[PDB]
Amino acid sequence: ESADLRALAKHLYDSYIKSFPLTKAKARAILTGDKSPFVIYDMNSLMMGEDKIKEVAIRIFQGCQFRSVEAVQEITEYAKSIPGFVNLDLNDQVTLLKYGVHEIIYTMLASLMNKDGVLISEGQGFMTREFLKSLRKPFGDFMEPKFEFAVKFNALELDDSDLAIFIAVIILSGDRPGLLNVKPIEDIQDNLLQALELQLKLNHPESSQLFAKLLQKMTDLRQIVTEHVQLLQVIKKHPLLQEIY
Amino acid sequence: QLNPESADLRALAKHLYDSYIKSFPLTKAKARAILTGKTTDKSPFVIYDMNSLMMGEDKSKEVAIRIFQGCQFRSVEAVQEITEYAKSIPGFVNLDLNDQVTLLKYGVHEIIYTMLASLMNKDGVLISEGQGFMTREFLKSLRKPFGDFMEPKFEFAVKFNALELDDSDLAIFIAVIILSGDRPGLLNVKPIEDIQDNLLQALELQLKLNHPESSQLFAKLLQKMTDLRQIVTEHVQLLQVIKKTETDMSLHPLLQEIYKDL
Ligand SMILES: O=C1NC(=O)[C@H](Cc2ccc3cc(OCc4ccccc4F)ccc3c2)S1
Repeated sequence: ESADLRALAKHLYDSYIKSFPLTKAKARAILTGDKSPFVIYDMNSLMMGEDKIKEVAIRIFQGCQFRSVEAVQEITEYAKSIPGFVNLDLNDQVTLLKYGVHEIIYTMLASLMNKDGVLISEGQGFMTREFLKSLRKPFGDFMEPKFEFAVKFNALELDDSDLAIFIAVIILSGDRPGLLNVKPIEDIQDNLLQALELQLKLNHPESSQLFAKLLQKMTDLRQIVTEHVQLLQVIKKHPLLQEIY
Repeated sequence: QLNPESADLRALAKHLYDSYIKSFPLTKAKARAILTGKTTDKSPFVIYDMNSLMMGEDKSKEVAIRIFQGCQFRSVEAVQEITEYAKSIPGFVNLDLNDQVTLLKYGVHEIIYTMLASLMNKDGVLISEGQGFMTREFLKSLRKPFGDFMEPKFEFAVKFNALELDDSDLAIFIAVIILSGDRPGLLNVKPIEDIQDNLLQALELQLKLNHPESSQLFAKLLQKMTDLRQIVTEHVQLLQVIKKTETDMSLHPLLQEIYKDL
């Protein structure tokens, strides 16, 4: 049984590294300790950051949207490496990605976060939590919930090898609305779940029930996504540019 | 065979099942016996329309409000039963009293909807200790803003019920729900996490022993916690609406305190 499961873990890790330029390993090393990021903590510091790397709040949001569009393509490439995924119904592949990317983006953003701020543009920059919190409403409440989640998620001390499998688990979620053929999606998720469980037992033998703790984080994660979507609708209150986004 | 660690986990499972049976008068076992017709003596009266609802009160508001307040009062009762169960969970009553309150505050509705699934099939739900069965379509026919409030619970139940869990499983799962270290405003997280660790280990073993052919049932069960949270959040949203449109509908203060700043 375990031959396939070790193959799956390694394959997903290799694909994860190929698809995502800034890994957690590289992010934690930047956030702790040889070249340091430019820190954006202030309106004046943001201004210099742009010369180095409408109004301030809007342009940060637009910056976030640009990155998110990039991440959607990274995630999609990654998904296509997950054994079985490309053999699913094409509408189902689109549905899984459509409803999965937000969950994945905030999961992976935790890798770039500590309790005080978030790495930006390939780790070249670091924007503080308090500066993001200071932005005028409704932009000030945009990132805070993601920081609160990240603190709780990061306490699990997952590495890139664990996260590669967890992200795959998220993508293969059989409860997405409008799926045509749930069976093979659940069947693949079952195999990914088995692989994640073994990976956490081998990689973190002294962390009791880490597998269970990790799956429980989906509860807060989906809640975060639902609140975020609602805030995106509130924010909706060059034509080609709006099309891209 | 077994070892001392898994032996302790078995005793914990047995203790929790025992307390569950003592705390909850209507078990899944009894609910399924009523629903599936293991019955000449246990058959429910079925409410599927106004007249059958009238006739059923032989075995003082308008109908939608009366039904909605029925759910409220039943919820109030459930909170009592769940609080009694919680006290049996080893370590729970030794926690900081404020954390006891917080865990119940955030846990009780998730437990209520979990256990409500036991009383449900795709066509309706048992009421009045199993003596009645109200149809899903009758519930969906109630006037705005009440016609939609049970649908999310039925959709969840049908998916939840496909896991085919029994009371012995549920007993440990609901303990896991209560002992969550990620509830907002908890003072001392570590003691709570340590208890949950133990409960998770016990649930995992229980599911392995009770459902040996059911692959990754533990994981799939844990994944359903996200569904529960979504039911709670959506219901709160619906209550806000109901309250504004029906300025004459009351909300029991126990429930109102549970929902306050949730
Ligand atoms: O605003 C609220 N806050 C809460 O805590 C409550 C949550 C809630 C909702 C529905 C329920 C249905 C139940 O059985 C079925 C049932 C019972 C009587 C009448 C009709 C029924 F269909 C049992 C408990 C229930 C609890 S209502």
